[PDB]
Amino acid sequence: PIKVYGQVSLNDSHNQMVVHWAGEKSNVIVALARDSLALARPKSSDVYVSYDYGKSFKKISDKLNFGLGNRSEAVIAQFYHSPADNKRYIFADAYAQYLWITFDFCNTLQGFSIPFRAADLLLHSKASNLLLGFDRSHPNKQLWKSDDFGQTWIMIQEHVKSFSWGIDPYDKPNTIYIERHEPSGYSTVFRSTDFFQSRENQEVILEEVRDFQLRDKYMFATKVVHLLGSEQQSSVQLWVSFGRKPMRAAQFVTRHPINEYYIADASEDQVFVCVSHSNNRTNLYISEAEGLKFSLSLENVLYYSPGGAGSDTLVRYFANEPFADFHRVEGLQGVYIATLINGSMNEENMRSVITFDKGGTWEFLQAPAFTGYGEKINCELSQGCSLHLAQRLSQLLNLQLRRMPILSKESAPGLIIATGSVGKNLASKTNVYISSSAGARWREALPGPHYYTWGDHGGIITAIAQGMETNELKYSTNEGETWKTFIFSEKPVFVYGLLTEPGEKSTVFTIFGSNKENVHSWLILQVNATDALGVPCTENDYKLWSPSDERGNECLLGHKTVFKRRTPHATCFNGEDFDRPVVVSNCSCTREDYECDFGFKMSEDLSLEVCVPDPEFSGKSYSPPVPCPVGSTYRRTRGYRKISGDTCSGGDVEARLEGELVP
Amino acid sequence: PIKVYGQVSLNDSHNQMVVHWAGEKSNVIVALARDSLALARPKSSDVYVSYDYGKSFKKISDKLNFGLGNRSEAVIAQFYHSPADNKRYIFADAYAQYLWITFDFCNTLQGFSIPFRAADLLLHSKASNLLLGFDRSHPNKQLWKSDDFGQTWIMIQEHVKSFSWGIDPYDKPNTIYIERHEPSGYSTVFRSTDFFQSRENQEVILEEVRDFQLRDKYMFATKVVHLLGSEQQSSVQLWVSFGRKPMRAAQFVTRHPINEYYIADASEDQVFVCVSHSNNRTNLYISEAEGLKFSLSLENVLYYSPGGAGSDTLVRYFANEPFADFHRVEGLQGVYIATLINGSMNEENMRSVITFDKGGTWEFLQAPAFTGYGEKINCELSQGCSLHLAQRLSQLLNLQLRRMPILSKESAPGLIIATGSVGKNLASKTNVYISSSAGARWREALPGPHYYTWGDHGGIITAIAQGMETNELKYSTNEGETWKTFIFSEKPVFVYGLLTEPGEKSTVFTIFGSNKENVHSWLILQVNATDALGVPCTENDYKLWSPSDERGNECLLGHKTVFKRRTPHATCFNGEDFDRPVVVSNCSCTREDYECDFGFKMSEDLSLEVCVPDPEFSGKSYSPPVPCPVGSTYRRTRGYRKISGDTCSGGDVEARLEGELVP
Repeated sequence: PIKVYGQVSLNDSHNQMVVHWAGEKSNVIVALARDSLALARPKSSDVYVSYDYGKSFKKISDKLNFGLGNRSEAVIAQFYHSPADNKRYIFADAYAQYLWITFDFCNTLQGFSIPFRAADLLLHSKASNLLLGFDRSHPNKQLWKSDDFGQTWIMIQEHVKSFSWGIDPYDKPNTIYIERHEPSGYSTVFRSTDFFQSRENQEVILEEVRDFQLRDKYMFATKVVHLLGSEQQSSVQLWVSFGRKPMRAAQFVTRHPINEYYIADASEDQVFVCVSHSNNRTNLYISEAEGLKFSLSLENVLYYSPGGAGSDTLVRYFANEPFADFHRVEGLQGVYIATLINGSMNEENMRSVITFDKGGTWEFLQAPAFTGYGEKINCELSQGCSLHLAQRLSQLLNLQLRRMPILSKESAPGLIIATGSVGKNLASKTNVYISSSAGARWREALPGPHYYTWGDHGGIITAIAQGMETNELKYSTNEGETWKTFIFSEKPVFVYGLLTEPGEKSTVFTIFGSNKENVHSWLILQVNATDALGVPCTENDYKLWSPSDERGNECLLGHKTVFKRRTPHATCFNGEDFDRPVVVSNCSCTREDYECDFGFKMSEDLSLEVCVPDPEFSGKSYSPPVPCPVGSTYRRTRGYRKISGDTCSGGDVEARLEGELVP
Repeated sequence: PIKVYGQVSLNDSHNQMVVHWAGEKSNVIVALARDSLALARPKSSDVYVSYDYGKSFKKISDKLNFGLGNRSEAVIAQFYHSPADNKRYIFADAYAQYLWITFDFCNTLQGFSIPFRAADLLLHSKASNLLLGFDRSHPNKQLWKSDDFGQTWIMIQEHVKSFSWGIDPYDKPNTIYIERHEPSGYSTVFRSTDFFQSRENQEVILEEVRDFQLRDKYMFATKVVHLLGSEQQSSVQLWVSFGRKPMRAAQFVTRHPINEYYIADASEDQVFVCVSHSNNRTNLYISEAEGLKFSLSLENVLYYSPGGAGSDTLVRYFANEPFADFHRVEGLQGVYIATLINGSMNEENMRSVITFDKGGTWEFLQAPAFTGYGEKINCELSQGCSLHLAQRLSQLLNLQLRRMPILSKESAPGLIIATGSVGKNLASKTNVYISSSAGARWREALPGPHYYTWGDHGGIITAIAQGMETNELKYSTNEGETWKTFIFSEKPVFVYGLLTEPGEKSTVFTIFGSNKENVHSWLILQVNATDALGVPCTENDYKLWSPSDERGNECLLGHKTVFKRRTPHATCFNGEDFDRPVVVSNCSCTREDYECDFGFKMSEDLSLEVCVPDPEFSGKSYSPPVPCPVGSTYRRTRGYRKISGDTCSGGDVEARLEGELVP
């Protein structure tokens, strides 16, 4: 049912491999087995390329030469891939000021040379020609702007600590935000659309900022205040804006002065800020579309903050290690898996929680109320053993490739393959707890830590056991109900990662493992699994889901959504191409069905959706409780009225917002 | 996957085995491997039994002995199983007057002795005790009745040509019919509710009669009219009854005189005679629920008449070889697969046809189009295509090429597995053509003649290959779209039959092999296939299916029926209990059903299309020459009435427009 069609052997001994899958309709894989980690300067590096979907790999490091007159063998630190063009690549060097380059899938490499050392290059996301370049090691920090993709570099600014491009909608192209060093260690943010050449096309946003950040629609800055300016207590303030309007302030009224701010997730026209290090009590805070109406949402939360350069408050994080255990279920608006804490730096207490409506009600994770292979183990005690999922912090112990994180992708909605344990904490002796209903109902798929992933839009899950030599591939199509097994080799071989092409559609799985001998000998196996799914799907294999709730019904938030997802047991190719919420369900008895009360005029602005009486009434519509609409403990709205036949039930929008009983 | 859990070896050499599967919750199987058949002189016989569904078989012929003082070895010709108690069995002997009985799954066998030779027995169907007997070899044609299940026999009648019991309704219990002999060869018929003991409880149904037959509600008799009574050739006439009313006549008025009549189906208050055999033809004829308005429905059907005793017209036949090629799709009311022929014999003209409404239309069977045996795109025949199916002729027996009949069962409706393709003249030479839509849409599942069957309500099909020795089990779950393969042995073995428990719900399959072809060495395998279906099914995996005709306007016959059956691609246990069409939808007795009758016509304004009486009749429509006298509860109509043989139960338009029994 499952066949292997590629077994490559690489005679290298490097301890790290970065793999890039090039394009959609092209079959090109570029691997770079570099050395050590992001700790010191490498000693060797190799580059392999494949033009038939990883079937065979050919070393291509021989082309990367310093040209005639130099026999030195170069070492490549990183390679960059142009977002707006999959045919263009860039290879840097970690010892000499020199950049390689190609224009057609790494087939032909040129030998261009550059000023400065290639540390960070921010390739433009819509124009392949335009690049930036930075050199952090320089004592006089500089910034360079290339337009020929590597030939000319030019100087555009000096003494720069951070920089970023501009996201398409709310600013003009060629816009570059920049931060600037100051004598007293501070900063200042500048915006321009002409590459810093004229003062007529340069604007200043905010000064003396301690840390700056740009995320889609929002704009965040943190700055120090009095006891540095006038008196009292230095309590860092967070200034947020929206639509690239001038930077307003934010009110966080609490007894304990704040000293830290961490943006967790801030693009739903919403935001979840982990705001504290005050007396070691980090409380999650949510606001709404205004931008500054921040209110408490969850006491504690395990927040990790070593600090910065001695005064840095707001923290920027890469993909290697997060500073906060907080996971948004990707592809869905509202589900969020936090983890509470009561210790200081320990690891045992990891009580997890979950919501389903934008962090309004923080529940506890459910349990399977069953067990694989057939059992009846469980518990509840309303305090006893709720599922406790494994986030990414504390590294557990110095183990090898362990603690796979909560897996969730936009391609297959409502499917969450996590690793956890049932009890009062996380401990050890973990398990894999698949869920196919956006985390509302769990399962007990596989006993023991595994290497899980999925292909074909979550159509076929797969998993390999970690810890010991193994050759068993446990592929499934039931979404964890029944697991088959396939043998991909003849002799057991350590596996250091099960990977597939980013995104989906790709049934072909890739295994990175080192056969039995001096590590390593990076092997690469390509396990096709197309034949295990059967045949084209058909209109009665699909159906319609809509985020299924915990408390109960998928009923809430303001509108609704409805995806077409294949039915659990079916066994048919979801296709390799498609999907959609063809309707957004503009409302089910809600925002977009509401009104006022007739005669009462509506507002001119289209973003309000609110109803007014009429200024021509000279304010005579405010009367004592003589008439019907007011009197005693009367019920208050904003003009809204529920039209007959609108039988809805449950939802954060209607709750705590409409029809308040006030005397 | 699959699991074999039985490899029983039987050290016999007999050439036939008649297996009986006992009970529902009992795991008893009783084999009677016997010799020859169609020889009337058995030489040896053996018996077997298995109380563990077939794990092992214990020979039990040693307990069948003639008692002490007799060393003669008994040979068993047949065994009978009472259809009102699965614990009671009867054996018999073909050389000596002797019977063997039991009362608990063949565990304890008695040795009761009887008069006469146990040729034929007719065990009752609602009372285990009461039982009949017969001995055709006896010159006097003598008849015996037992009411102790083997002990007492007494005398009820003599000179008995044929006999039959009475079906549960339309006549009282123990209401035996009888068809005796005459000095001048005719039969007559007598009905008795008191076992031929008193002349006051004996009734004469009809005199003379060349042949008599009883089928549920109907009752057919073929009478030769006067030998030399009037100056014309004597023509055989058919007399039909209904509700056991006195025998009326029937008119098949045609130019050509008839000479025989063969009932083909009469179990759906309709009859498909196969008459004429009118000197050179056959011509299925159809009638209504009344039974005296027979009308031509298809011509030259293929009907085989080997003859009888020299003057007999109707001969009762066993399941070995039937008289006509005509197959009702079991479980569905309306679908019938005939087979027409132009002139002699021998697969030269075998154009199959099909009907979807009680012998109303006759199509030619649609070809698969995508001839997917080589996974090709070969678009079969054009300008009028035809798929030809095997039938009950199959060039006699003992030949291997079409030695499998059209398979349809009541358990899984709309699933047909037939064998054919070569048909008329064009060479395709046998295949397997599965259909899952009541024969409207065909498929081309497997290439080459096979040994097909299904289990779990049609959930899992399976097939062995006939011909050379093989050990490949090609099971399937998506109704023949994709076939797997399992190996049930280590060396190829010749298989003579792939069998399963009569009915369905049994995933366990049985194979009857004989290892090496050195005489017979009967082998019995037991291939459990429960694990190939995965897990319990669920409400998502069903639908509502109704018989889909070729044109697609599936609303026929004035009423509907919907079955809740699993979807093709789904892979889950189809359950084991309760498939049922809970609703017989009458739709809404519409306008297609109705129409103007004789003497009725359109009104001045079409509009409602009311059937107004024709004024041209001059007011003679109220004449006493009508079959409906006035008085009592009279039939009142406004111009519409329901056509006989149709039953509309549902619809507001139907009410108060058709004939009503007004008191």
